[PDB]
Amino acid sequence: PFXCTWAGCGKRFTRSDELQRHKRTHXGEK
Ligand SMILES: [Zn+2]
Repeated sequence: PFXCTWAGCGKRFTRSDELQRHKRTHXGEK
């Protein structure tokens, strides 16, 4: 799976593109 390895985070998604959806809350430019 694809896991969000963000500081203070750690969520796992079966789609790199829900992963990149979630990564939304951390990211602005990306
Ligand atoms: Zn995250």
